[PDB]
Amino acid sequence: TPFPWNKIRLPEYVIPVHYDLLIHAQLTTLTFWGTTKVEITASQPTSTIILHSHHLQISRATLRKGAGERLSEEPLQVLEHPRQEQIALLAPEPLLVGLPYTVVIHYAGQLSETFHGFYKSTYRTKEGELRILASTQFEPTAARMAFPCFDEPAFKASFSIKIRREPRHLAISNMPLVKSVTVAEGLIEDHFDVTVKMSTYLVAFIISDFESVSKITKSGVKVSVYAVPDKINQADYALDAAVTLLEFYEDYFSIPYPLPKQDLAAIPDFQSGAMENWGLTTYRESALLFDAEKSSASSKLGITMTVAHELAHQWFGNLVTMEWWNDLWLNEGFAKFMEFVSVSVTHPELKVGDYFFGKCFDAMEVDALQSSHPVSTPVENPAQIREMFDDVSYDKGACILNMLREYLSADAFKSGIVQYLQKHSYKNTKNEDLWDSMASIGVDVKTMMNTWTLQRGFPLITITVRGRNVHMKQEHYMKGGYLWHVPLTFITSKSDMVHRFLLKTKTDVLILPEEVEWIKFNVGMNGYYIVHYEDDGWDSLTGLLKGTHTAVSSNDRASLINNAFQLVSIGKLSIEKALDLSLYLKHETEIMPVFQGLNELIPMYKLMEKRDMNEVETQFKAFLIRLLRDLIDKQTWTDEGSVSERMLRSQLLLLACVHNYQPCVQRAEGYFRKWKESNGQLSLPVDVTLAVFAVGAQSTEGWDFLYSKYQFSLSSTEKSQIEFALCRTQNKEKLQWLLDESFKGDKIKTQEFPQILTLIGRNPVGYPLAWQFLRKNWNKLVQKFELGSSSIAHMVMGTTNQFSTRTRLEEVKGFFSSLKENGSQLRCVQQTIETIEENIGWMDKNFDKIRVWLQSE
Ligand SMILES: O=C(Cn1c(=O)sc2ccc(-c3ccccc3)cc21)NC1(C(=O)O)CCCCC1
Ligand SMILES: [Zn+2]
Repeated sequence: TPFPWNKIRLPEYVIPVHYDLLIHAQLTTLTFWGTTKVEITASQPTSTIILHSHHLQISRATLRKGAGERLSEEPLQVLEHPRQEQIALLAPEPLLVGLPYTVVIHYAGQLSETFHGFYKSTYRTKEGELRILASTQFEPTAARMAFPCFDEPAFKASFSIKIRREPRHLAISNMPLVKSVTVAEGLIEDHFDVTVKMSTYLVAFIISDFESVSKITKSGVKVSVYAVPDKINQADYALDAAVTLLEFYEDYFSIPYPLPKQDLAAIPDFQSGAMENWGLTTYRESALLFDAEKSSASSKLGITMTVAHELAHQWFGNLVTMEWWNDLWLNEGFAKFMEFVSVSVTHPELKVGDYFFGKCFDAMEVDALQSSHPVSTPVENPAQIREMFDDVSYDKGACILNMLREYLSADAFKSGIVQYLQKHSYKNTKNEDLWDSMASIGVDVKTMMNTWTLQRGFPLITITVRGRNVHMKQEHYMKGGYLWHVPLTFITSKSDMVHRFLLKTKTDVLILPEEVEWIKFNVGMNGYYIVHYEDDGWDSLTGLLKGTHTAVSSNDRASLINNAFQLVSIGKLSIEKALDLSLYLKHETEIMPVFQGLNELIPMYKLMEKRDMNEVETQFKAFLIRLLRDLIDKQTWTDEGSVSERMLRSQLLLLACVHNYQPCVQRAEGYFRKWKESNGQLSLPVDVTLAVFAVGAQSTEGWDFLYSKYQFSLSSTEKSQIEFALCRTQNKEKLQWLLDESFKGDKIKTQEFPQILTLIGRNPVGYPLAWQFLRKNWNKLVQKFELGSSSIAHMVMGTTNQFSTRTRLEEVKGFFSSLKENGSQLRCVQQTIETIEENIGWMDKNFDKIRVWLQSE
């Protein structure tokens, strides 16, 4: 019998209203069984129900109608279409239109050995015992691997979840536990309250031995953090941050959080950073747990931002959800942007607003290529949907919202998002709904925002000044006809007020009130565009940075560094003039422009490390250390100062040590020796630990000692610092061991494999091993992480995007083309191919220019 449905999307005429999910997981055999009951109505007569199911063995399906004495069951025949991830349920007679029915399905499955679906997670107690837990990760399309369902985000429904478990385990889910009942064969059945109407991807449940801590918000919501017993003492920071951030969002959106509780659970094995399941947010342990003695300043910032992101989704994603994955940015761009809006208020000590523009420069790297996609773009299959969780949806999405908020004003933007969330509560939206809500305040936003969401890329704005006359032009910036409504901003030598000008056309002109010495567009880098200055413009701005760099803000200095190097790539500014501009950094003190200088200069030597360019590579590295020497020498070997001062210290000391700057190497060697001689008991300053460990791991004894401490560590920061240091070894047997062991997952968890593979891909001697490992183990890596996942994208780019020869380019094209349906069409593959093509052209054009410039410098 042929399958009676030939589309990837489900039929629109059978709608669920409520699910009752009964799940029994047997953690000793890894088998699980379920009974799903789904209440549906049909709007057109049909005897066939199509729904999603993947890797579930269906034992029986029945169709119920009526209740009590009028209950009429009818058996259903089951057909499956595994490629479409669907099942078809066939009734002996047609369903009556508009009447309620309940589909009852009994099935079994095996706990996934991946990081998605209903999957197995493990950890070892400090006492040595292996413990097994079971957790969920469904977004985007994995709910169908745990229970059969209408697994598309616009088929919202309420869910009543029941879990049968052993008495030794605890179960938690989206809603509060309302009753626990003893059932047959020594099991306990937990009943959770019914959820509000929501998408299937937000269902969650965890069977574990977790401990918890709790705190109640001003609104009466019970917030808890869950973690393994050995790590619950690390939960207080995230618990306090979650309460503050949930209270912030309730007041900000004027819409209370609707559930009685909110849980934040640290899972021992987790693929992404975190997930926003309504009432049960989940995290990597490194994204939630803070050790006041060993955690880094960057990890404190990261936990705060991750918690802010997941809590923003309770409104942007959960309460209001995109209608389909083509508009995933409505969830992700908003949640990413709301991290900065909220944390700027709740944790002013972190000064997170200063870092926001960095996300925009990240998006511009990918968005300058032809392989970029518009923010809103069509997707159909699960691999294509997973590809939407990328820097375009998250970072470009947040950046265009920041640009829109600055254009409309914060208050008008806030009014628009409140109307949007209120109007579409418990429903789904598309792009046009957001523009309609923003326009309902009091400005047409649709034409402008369609230019930023329906076209890939961004514009280059060119400025030409002749006395008081300021000529403006826009063109698509591309490496290798578009038109936007660009909300320009500028300051000048005579006015530090932020001036605004909306450029809606190819060119325009404005007349300054009086002549100026300089003009600087894109103030604070709040706009998603880059700027070129004709004539003496770049000389004026170079002179400004060299003589009075505090004339513009730290973020404005970072924007000039980024844009100067971006203009070299398209032939608008020579590499010599951009390097001449970078010389001002000898007097720079602030983290954002120093880090932006590193973001532009470091990749140049990473390309050289993989070429026969030893002499120029050494000279370029010596130039970089000489450039930042005074700032490096000023660093104290302590944990003193602001979060920015701590992050700047850590990276400068690590950079100096990696490049053999003897004063820093000698000090790191001394700390490592005393730390090792004290059997690793001694508390080192966290901010110098990366440099200390990276130096210490350069000997066989130091590498072995560092690895010996890894198994006992309960600190996510310390484990990450050890992994980084071990990956800097130049012993290829140890590099291959790190790849083999993290791939296996026993001594180093597989959740660390993508980072370890990229770090070894960036090791000056070990980089060929990482690309070789990815090719050899491709099938197993795809099975573990999934085609289209951000993890696979990061592995592809991490192992190949610093190649710069035609031979390496053909290796990449030839390998990925050979995969056919198992990877040849990945967007990350086209992105890395275009990046290598740019690297080839850039090195061919600029290598000798840099060699000559270094000799003159
Ligand atoms: O090069 C890299 C990694 N990396 C790339 O591969 S491309 C890239 C662009 C920017 C940065 C970066 C921005 C800010 C602060 C600090 C770094 C880093 C980076 N790491 C080191 C190295 O392998 O030589 C080793 C550690 C110290 C830094 C240098
Ligand atoms: Zn998100």
